[PDB]
Amino acid sequence: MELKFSAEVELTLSREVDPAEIEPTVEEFVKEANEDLLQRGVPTGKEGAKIESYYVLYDTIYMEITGTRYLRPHEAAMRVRKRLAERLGRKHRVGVRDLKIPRYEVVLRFDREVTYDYVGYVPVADDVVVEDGTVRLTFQDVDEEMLRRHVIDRVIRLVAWAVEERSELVERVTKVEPGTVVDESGPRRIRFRGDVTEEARRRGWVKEFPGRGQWIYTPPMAALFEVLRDFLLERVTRKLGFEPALFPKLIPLETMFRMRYLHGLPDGMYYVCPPKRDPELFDDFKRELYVWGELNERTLGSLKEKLRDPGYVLAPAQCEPFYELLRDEVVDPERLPIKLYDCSGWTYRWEGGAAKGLERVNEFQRIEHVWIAEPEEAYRIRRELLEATKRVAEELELEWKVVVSDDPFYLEGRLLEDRDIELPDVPSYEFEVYLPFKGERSSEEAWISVGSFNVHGEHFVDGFNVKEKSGRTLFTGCAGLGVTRWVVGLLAQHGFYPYEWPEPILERIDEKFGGLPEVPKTLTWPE
Amino acid sequence: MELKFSAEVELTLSREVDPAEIEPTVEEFVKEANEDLLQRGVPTGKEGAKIESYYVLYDTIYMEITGTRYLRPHEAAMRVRKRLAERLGRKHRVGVRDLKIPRYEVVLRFDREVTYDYVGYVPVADDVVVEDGTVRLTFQDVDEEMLRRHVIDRVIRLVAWAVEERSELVERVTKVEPGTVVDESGPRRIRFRGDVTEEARRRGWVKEFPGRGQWIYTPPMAALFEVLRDFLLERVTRKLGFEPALFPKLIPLETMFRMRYLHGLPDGMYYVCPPKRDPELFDDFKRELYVWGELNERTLGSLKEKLRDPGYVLAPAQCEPFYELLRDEVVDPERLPIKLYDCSGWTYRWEGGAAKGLERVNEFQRIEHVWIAEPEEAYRIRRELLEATKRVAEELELEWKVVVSDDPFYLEGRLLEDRDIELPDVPSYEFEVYLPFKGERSSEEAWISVGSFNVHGEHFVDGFNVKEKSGRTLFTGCAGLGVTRWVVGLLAQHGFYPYEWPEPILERIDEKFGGLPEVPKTLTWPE
RNA sequence: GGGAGAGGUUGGCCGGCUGGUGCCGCCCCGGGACUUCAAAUCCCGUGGGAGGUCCCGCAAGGGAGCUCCGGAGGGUUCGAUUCCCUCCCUCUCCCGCC
RNA sequence: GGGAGAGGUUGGCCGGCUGGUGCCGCCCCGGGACUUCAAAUCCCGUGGGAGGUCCCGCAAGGGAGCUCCGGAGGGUUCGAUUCCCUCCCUCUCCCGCC
Ligand SMILES: Nc1ncnc2c1ncn2[C@@H]1O[C@H](COS(=O)(=O)NC(=O)[C@@H](N)CO)[C@@H](O)[C@H]1O
Ligand SMILES: Nc1ncnc2c1ncn2[C@@H]1O[C@H](COS(=O)(=O)NC(=O)[C@@H](N)CO)[C@@H](O)[C@H]1O
Ligand SMILES: [Pt+2]
Ligand SMILES: [Pt+2]
Ligand SMILES: [Pt+2]
Ligand SMILES: [Pt+2]
Ligand SMILES: [Pt+2]
Ligand SMILES: [Pt+2]
Ligand SMILES: [Pt+2]
Ligand SMILES: [Pt+2]
Ligand SMILES: [Pt+2]
Ligand SMILES: [Pt+2]
Ligand SMILES: [Pt+2]
Ligand SMILES: [Pt+2]
Ligand SMILES: [Pt+2]
Ligand SMILES: [Pt+2]
Ligand SMILES: [Pt+2]
Ligand SMILES: [Pt+2]
Ligand SMILES: [Pt+2]
Ligand SMILES: [Pt+2]
Ligand SMILES: [Pt+2]
Ligand SMILES: [Pt+2]
Ligand SMILES: [Pt+2]
Ligand SMILES: [Pt+2]
Ligand SMILES: [Pt+2]
Ligand SMILES: [Pt+2]
Ligand SMILES: [Pt+2]
Ligand SMILES: [Pt+2]
Ligand SMILES: [Zn+2]
Ligand SMILES: [Zn+2]
Repeated sequence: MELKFSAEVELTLSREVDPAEIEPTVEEFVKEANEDLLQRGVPTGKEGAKIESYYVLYDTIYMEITGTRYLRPHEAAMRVRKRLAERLGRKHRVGVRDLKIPRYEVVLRFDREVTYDYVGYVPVADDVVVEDGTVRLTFQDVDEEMLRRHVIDRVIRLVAWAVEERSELVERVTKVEPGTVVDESGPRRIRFRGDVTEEARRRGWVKEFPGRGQWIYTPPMAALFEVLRDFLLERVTRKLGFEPALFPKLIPLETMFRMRYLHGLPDGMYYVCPPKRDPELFDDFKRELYVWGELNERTLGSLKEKLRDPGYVLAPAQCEPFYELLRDEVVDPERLPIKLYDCSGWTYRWEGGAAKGLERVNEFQRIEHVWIAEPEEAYRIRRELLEATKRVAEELELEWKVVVSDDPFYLEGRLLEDRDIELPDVPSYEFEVYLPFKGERSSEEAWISVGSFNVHGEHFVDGFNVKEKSGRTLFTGCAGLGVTRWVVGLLAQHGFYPYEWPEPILERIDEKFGGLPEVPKTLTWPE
Repeated sequence: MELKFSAEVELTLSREVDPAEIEPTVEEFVKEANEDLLQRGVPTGKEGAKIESYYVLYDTIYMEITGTRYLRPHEAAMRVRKRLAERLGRKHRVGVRDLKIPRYEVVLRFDREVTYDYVGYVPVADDVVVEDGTVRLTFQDVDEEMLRRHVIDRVIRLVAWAVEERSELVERVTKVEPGTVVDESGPRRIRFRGDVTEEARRRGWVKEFPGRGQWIYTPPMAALFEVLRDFLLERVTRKLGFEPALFPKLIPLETMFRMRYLHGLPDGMYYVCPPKRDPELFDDFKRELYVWGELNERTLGSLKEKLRDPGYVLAPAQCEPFYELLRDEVVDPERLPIKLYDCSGWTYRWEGGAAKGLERVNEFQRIEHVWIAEPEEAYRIRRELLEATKRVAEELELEWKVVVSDDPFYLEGRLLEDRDIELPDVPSYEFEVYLPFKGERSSEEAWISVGSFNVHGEHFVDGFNVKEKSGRTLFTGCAGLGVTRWVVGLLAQHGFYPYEWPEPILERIDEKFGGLPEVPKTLTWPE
């Protein structure tokens, strides 16, 4: 892919000028610039920058400057500015007050067939033209900030990526085919065929909440949840010696950005905006509310105006605060490993659609284990964790498989292929549990993931600038257990009649709850 | 306050007309309308509507119609429309195609001195003029929807309220002076003077999280939190027989509206917007992200565009899902009372300011008790709950007071004075705990509220349309314990050295955690 | 089960009429006139539902008035109870099924 | 502690000069010329820091080149090492404090 730049540069002189007196100097400069300055740094076989033309108006000198990857037009402009202004200053007592790039054009010549639909959306350009297997990108009024931040450079990288069809996902990193079953519990005799959501709605173990994806869990359901969770903490989390933590469920949009998670699933998160400072805006709002007496376009639009820009996301990962914890810190193997868990609250995923599954919800509860160590140690914690969980699933008499996770959570986007970092051969494993009411065991939709076990390699260690004293390689990982999910699976397999639930569960129910609590019936509702 | 309406009404005839042929009919109608129709329903001593003038253009008949509270101009317009169109239809073969109110004016004559600053912001009017102790409100282009919804009526109510200076808060409902101490634990000998936030930051029992108002709680802190919470659940919640529930922490803006809570604290909540459906918007976004390589005005603004209108608030009350549960349901005393609690997760309050207190945070943990019963029973649950809590505070060897709560949470706004409903003499009580490091016990800022105990009267029962079979009066109430707060108070009083903590706490720490966990130190951080 | 026919109000699963904002008969209810009483006779209808507004009452509640409803929604028209379209529903017939 | 004075580089807490994009002397480093060797002598300076770009190398890393830095920030000017303002900091003096 040949790549060629052309810029319209404008040098604004300190005062008006009579060009005829100036040109002699510009001509001389330009000629010697093309010969020397704009060939400097260019490798022997290649082309640099040339000032292709110039002209002098009363305020300005206008230049056509062309470039190559070896020397780019604005870098050229930089080399020219300071110099041509010293000459102008010495010869004519005139400087260059400002320098601007009204038009900056880049042409990418392809061997591949290209058309608009191949390219797609091009983020920063004012024009995109595709012709003759060529992409002409034009940028108006280019800031020094764009240039410093290599914004155009990345646009180019993008357009290349978009044309080369790299977007087809077998192109992705994981070494082992997802779906691949590492481990299996053979089938248990099949004890319950009932539909957990429908049955739970029936008996009112959940009542549907007004918001999409959400539910109210009434006491029998909640008692199950409590002990199920407590039993998980006892058998796995606490047994493997993870120490407790309280992590924020409200996560700064910038933490999301550092993780690259924002790049990955921007459409699967909820966004959160806080209120503006000025208390009178809300005095006024309160007034609009009273007068309209409802939420409508007017009041709801007026609400938006009193809000700030979105600065947070309701936490989907559930492990984020941990990288903020280690951020910019330096570790010693005597301080390693670090193993924390958090069971504080609800974790959110926005899925659009019929939200009607109890097995897939927007608001869920999970135990998040999180850890950092040298990578041999790093991968063992995940192994132990898996073995730990397998044993629990057995104690809960559940049918389960462990398979290679289909996609990395923090990998769920692509062009991040831009960096370079050390990654595990198998980033993510899923602990799946069979739900009989969904179909025969062969069917992948009859299994839900009740937990994911991930080694991250160096990914977050890098973005959060976590280092080791020596400089040893550091790895992180997280595992988490959707307890909401484990509950559904327990019901799906063992059914709703409590005396047929697993032993450790009955005991927990009885001791803490004195029997399985009953639905808070009304006359109308439970039905 | 005398009140007088004048409307410019426009009746649009089905076809163009030659007025001279029409006027004879309009004149006749108008004269008889003023005599009969527009005096109907008006009480004997009072004024109705009059059509003060009319004129006929080629498409339209224009009318000046004036009114009083007894008969308002548009009601007049309604009485006129159907009738004048039957006559026009019979005499001229012409109907009234549409009817509009381009200008609708209301004048409120006051005896009180009024100026603009008294009135303040007037929500729906296109003009407000104050002169000669008079407020002229003008509405352009008035929809039938405004009229149906009595929007203007409430504007008037408002402007009256705003002038009558009712806004000064001694005007508020609570019978007993807030601050009033119902009950007290005499001073304990004073065992620790240290500053809990500063000390905790020092030893790294919390690390500061990037977002305003938030923190990471590391294992010793979290272990304390876990057992403290578990001990509360054992001694109060579970002892008084509250049954467990899982309540949504993400609350629909409409639930907020029904509670009247939105009217109350619109500036103390976080707002949440979900993403738009179209997945390509995010394809595009992902692209803008890569190219800019940062969150900035451009990308952050572009993010806003892919978001929907705010439809939720991060739950500040912590009891909201319960009214959604009972909503539109009918209860039987055999089903009463209903007592649930929820310990699911974080509850949010946006306070703007230096967020540096551990005693006042944006993201906190509390146990929420919630209940419904006949009101004698209703108030007992709160009493029991208080007695329950007092005993716990004693077992935790804390200095505590119970005082009349300064403001109702769901009362935190005003003009809701519009309705009529049965309210307790003392809506809210606070359980306050002494923090030595803040000042001498006399100082109210040295006490924080570790819980609030509220009977709501009929307030939510009404707005959520919860009824009883018989029709007996129903009450609700909630209590909640900020466990975050209880932790700070424990430290504030007993200090950071674990062997000097209360007995039931040590035991809980040892059994579950095998000693008090240690800080996950790095080389740099804990410091 | 498939098909065709008849119908559907605002006291009446009453009958009839009507492109003029609904009318006629009969009955029921309520009220009124006539009057020894009774019955007979005659007049009135703001007779059901739904939602606002205003007045009265501490309250339970009472009164005034207005708009909308003709199975439900939509069309035509100046005007639809009336004509046309869609669905709903009752009632009889044919066909097939035992 | 208060006050006043002197100063502050991009090899040198070296000295001097300079409104022309920095220069002079001396020393140090590196490189080069002259040459029996040594020393002497002469020339060169892209000699420190910071950040991009390009090339090379599997890599550790190597090379080319460009922009910015004269205590830190800002002003004037066509041009600031030089002049002016603000803060920082070193060095001496006076005053007061023992
Ligand atoms: N929508 C959902 N409904 C219920 N549980 C869910 C949902 N999304 C995630 N979970 C639970 O959370 C676990 C982790 O989700 S994950 O995307 O696969 N992996 C992660 O988030 C990792 N960061 C570990 O927390 C799942 O295995 C499941 O147990
Ligand atoms: N910003 C905060 N930081 C810490 N705890 C808080 C905060 N806001 C509220 N709480 C806790 O939550 C309790 C209840 O808050 S409240 O406004 O007073 N009352 C309510 O919210 C009631 N609906 C009961 O939940 C407080 O007493 C305190 O224990
Ligand atoms: Pt090339
Ligand atoms: Pt020159
Ligand atoms: Pt071009
Ligand atoms: Pt520039
Ligand atoms: Pt560039
Ligand atoms: Pt640049
Ligand atoms: Pt891809
Ligand atoms: Pt079943
Ligand atoms: Pt309201
Ligand atoms: Pt390794
Ligand atoms: Pt238990
Ligand atoms: Pt009922
Ligand atoms: Pt009046
Ligand atoms: Pt007429
Ligand atoms: Pt007026
Ligand atoms: Pt209208
Ligand atoms: Pt009105
Ligand atoms: Pt209306
Ligand atoms: Pt008020
Ligand atoms: Pt102290
Ligand atoms: Pt990126
Ligand atoms: Pt009562
Ligand atoms: Pt325990
Ligand atoms: Pt260190
Ligand atoms: Pt009205
Ligand atoms: Pt460059
Ligand atoms: Zn995670
Ligand atoms: Zn509450």
